[PDB]
Parts: sequence; structure tokens; C-alpha cells
Amino acid sequence: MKHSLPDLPYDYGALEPHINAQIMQLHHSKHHAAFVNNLNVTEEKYQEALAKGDVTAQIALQPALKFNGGGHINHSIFWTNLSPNGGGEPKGELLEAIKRDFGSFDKFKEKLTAASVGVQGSGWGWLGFNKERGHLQIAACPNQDPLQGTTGLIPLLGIDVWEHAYYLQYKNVRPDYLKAIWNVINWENVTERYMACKK
Amino acid sequence: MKHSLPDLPYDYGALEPHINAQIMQLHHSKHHAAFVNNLNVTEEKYQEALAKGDVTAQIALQPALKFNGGGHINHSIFWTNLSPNGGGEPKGELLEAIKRDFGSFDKFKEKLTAASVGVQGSGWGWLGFNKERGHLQIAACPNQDPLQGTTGLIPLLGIDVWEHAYYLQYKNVRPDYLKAIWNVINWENVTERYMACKK
Ligand SMILES: [K+]
Ligand SMILES: [Mn+2]
Ligand SMILES: [Mn+2]
Repeated sequence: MKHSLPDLPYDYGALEPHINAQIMQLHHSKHHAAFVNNLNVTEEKYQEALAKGDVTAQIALQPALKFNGGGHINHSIFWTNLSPNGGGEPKGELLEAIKRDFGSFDKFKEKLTAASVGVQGSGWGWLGFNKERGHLQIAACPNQDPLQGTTGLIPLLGIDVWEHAYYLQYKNVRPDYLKAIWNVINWENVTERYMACKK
Repeated sequence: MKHSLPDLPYDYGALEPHINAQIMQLHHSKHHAAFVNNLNVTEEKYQEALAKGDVTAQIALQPALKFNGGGHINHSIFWTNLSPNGGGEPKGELLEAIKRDFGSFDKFKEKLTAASVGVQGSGWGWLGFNKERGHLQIAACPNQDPLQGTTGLIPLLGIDVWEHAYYLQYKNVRPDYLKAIWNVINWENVTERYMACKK
């Protein structure tokens, strides 16, 4: 009934030196925790407004619902997209799809990096699956706007480019963070999400 | 709760020649009716998504909720803002507030006309009440985004500047529609809404 903060699947320092433990602890225990609690508060308000047929109240709650709900959706995926066992390249059908849709794994990395570096302000870069077209697709999302809820694409790999995802360690140089994060991508998880899209 | 299309407070031809009967009938029985019908469908989908804790579905439903819910809110106010007995100027505290906040009734008309003419695409011009500042305020809203739900201002008088509000009669010449609508403003209703803010 109530959304809950998932435990991080590894130690706060498991991704060093690529993402330091201070970032991981703040990002999970402060940023994500606030989204979950605030999401539950917003949902309860929305349920009351819906039962009363208060459309003005429903609409006034939309920014908080998308922001906190998206924050919960995005970070819950993000933690599983990273791993101390990550990095390198995927294999199997996901690697084949990457080569087919983007030319090569390196070209895909460049395209997702470009989308992630190109976010002006806060947001996310995504590798997604387009169910209707049956192929991979890159998109960027502002703030906490979640991929599937706002575009219909199924999320496979998300790169958080909010400043809190990198600033303590990499300061203003977002490209240094993007270079580092490729070393911890949990391709086992991305592959699982991809295979779940195909039937 | 099931939303319902409110009866129009007058005959479809009651606002002639300023807004013709064909427009009024289409606007109420087709456009507003569709907002009500689609709002009810969207609200039911939201009830299902809330019970399942499906945040992705909640967020995917937001555009339809704001569009149809806002359409229902906006048009329900709009019908009461007009009258066959309308036109002229308000009196009492509303006229005093208009003179105080905009300089004169004529200057207020210029400002609300300008905000309404300035909408690029579909939208609405509004005279609202700012509860925190305790004074009147003009704002424009895109599409069916409702005034109170998106800005907190209490709606007093709305001018629909979607093309369906005027096109059959005035074609591309939105300024002619804006000049004509002043002849049917129900200042009695605007006054009631204004006095309800100070009460
Ligand atoms: K360590
Ligand atoms: Mn984040
Ligand atoms: Mn309309």
C-alpha cells in the first residue's frame, strides 16, 4: 500500500573510486528517502482530492506527484543499474541490439553520454526500449520526470545528471562523472530489463 | 464521484450577436461534454492506479487529467461569467478594486484584452484574485491549464481564446471576438466570486 525506500544492494563505498561513498550515502539515504516519504504524502492528498472530486486540488498536486513519484521510480532503477561487478560491455542479445540500433557499443556510449551531458539543469539520460517500434531508443528527461510515465519508453539504463549525483567528487565537470560511471554499469541488470521487454 | 455537464444558465442564443448560437451550442454540448466524459474516464483510471500503487500510470494519466479536468473547471466558470443581461461595468467594491489595481475600468479592459490576444496557441485569459496579496491580478493560462490549480489565483472572469471559442463567427480575427465579449460579461457573477474571496 505504501511505497518504500529500497535498500542499496551494495555498500556505500562499493563503487569507489568511480562514485564515492559520501555521494552514495547522501544520494540514497537523504535524496531518495525524501522522495519516497514525500511521494506517500502526495499520494494520500491525491486520494482525498479524488474521492471528493476536487479537480483543482488534483491538478495542484500534479507537480509534487510527478517530482516525488518520478524521483522514487528513477532512483529505484538507478541503484540496480549500478554494481561493483559492473562495467565493461554487455553480451548476448542486448549487445546485438546496441550494435544494430547505434552502430557499435562505443557509438551508443557516445550517444547516451551526449544526451546526459546535454541536460540543461537537472535531469536524466536514458537508454530505453520502444515497445511499438521494437528497438532501443535514447531520451533525456528533465528534473525527476520518469521515462515510461512521460514517454512510454521502457527504462533500461538511467544516468542521473542532477548535480547531487556528482558534484561532491567531480564538481562542475559533469563529463568526468560520465566517464567514470561507465565503469560501474550493471549490464546484468540492464540485460534483464531488456529481455523482459521482448517476449 | 461522477462529474456532470452543468446546464447552461441561458439559451444557446442568449449571447447573440456577440457570440453566436452555433458556437455556444458546440462549445457546451460538444467541447465541454467531452471534457466531462474524458475526465470521468481518467479519474477512474487514477483510482485503479492509486489502489495498485502504480506511479508510472499515475504520471502517464496527468496530461489527460489536467486537460480534461481543467477544461471542465474553466468552462464551468466561463458559462457563469456571461449573461444576456451582461455588459457595461461592475459596481461597488469590485469596481473600486479594478480602479485601484489597474487604474481604471478602461485600463483593466486593455490589460485583460492584451493578455487574451497574447495567448499563442490555445488558452485562456483570466482576471483573478491573489489571496496572499489581497488584490486583483491578470494571468494567462495555456491549453486547459486551470487558473487556481496551476497558479493559486482565484478565478473571477475568464476569456476563452481557443479557436473554437470564436472561429466560426470571427475566423482568424480574435481581437473582434475580444471586443464583442465585453457586451455579455456577467458582472453580477464576477462580483459574487470577488466578494467570496474577501469572505
Ligand atoms: K570500498
Ligand atoms: Mn538523484
Ligand atoms: Mn473552450
